Amino acid sequence: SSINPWILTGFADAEGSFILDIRNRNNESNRYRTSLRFQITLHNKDKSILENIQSTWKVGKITNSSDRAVMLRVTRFEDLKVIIDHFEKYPLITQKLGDYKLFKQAFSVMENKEHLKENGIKELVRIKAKMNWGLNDELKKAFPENISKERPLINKNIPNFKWLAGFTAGEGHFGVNLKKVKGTAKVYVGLRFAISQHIRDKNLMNSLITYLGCGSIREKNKSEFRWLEFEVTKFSDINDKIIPVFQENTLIGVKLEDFEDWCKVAKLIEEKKHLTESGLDEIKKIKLNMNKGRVF
DNA sequence: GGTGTCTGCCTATTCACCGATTTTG
DNA sequence: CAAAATCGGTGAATAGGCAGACACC
Ligand SMILES: [Ca+2]
Ligand SMILES: [Ca+2]
Repeated sequence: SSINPWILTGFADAEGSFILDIRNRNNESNRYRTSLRFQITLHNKDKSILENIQSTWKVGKITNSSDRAVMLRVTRFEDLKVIIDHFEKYPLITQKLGDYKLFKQAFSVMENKEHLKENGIKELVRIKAKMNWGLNDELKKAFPENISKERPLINKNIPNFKWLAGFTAGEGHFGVNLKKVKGTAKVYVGLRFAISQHIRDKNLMNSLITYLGCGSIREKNKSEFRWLEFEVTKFSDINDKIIPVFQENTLIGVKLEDFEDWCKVAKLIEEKKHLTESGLDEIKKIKLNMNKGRVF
């Protein structure tokens, strides 16, 4: 019930969020309410993860995000110390670290209770401007000053495989590809491991090829949006390098079940039963019940 | 009677996921 | 030939967010 600290950090870099909110109290101008919060949104299927986090930090409350999503939110200021203490001993790796540093800075402003002053609000506004989506339209109208939006870029290395397990449990992918040969009935099995991330962490993505000794970064795109995908398709790399890593460092959530099914198919290929008409039908049945196909 | 804490509810997109074709040893 | 590399997607679980009730200093 108490997830490993480095697995938790890796998952946080994938799903976590450090939020600084600045709003008007009772729709009154020149009177701003400021508050900090940490939150992680997951599908209802992985609500157990959020509860495991809730047992590790002993803070936060889980509520419904939507009809298919729950979210763990830490809104108590005193409880935010638990979050800060954690990420000081197990630091973030992605560009979210920059958000955390800005998050901690706002914490100090609020801890000194300077957020109840004019100059304190002006400081938090400048902090929020570099956090996440930055200042909204209404906030930008209230503070038309040329505030710096940019932040110092984060360039860190993977601390350990325990972090990687948490990060992969969040953004990894274990897929089975049935390359159906056209003009025939024969189908070949290819295993597919993937880790997707925005282009803003390109440096960290490229390090995956070295840290795992395999795979290649694929620059993918949708409309005008772009991201990267670390992909391993060679069975030797998957069976000898990829799989043993996540056998050592266990995954969390429903994706663990996909990995277990993923290894079950790997064993069949390892025994060359994937070429068997019987073994392929078995693979076809396993594939149908993993990932998006999994309904139970 | 102000501020902090909590929750219902929302939107844009960064993901996870997908089948298939072409290249290579 | 079978595997590996490569292509070309896209629905949605995300990653942040908006607004206000209200317990409490
Ligand atoms: Ca992410
Ligand atoms: Ca995820």
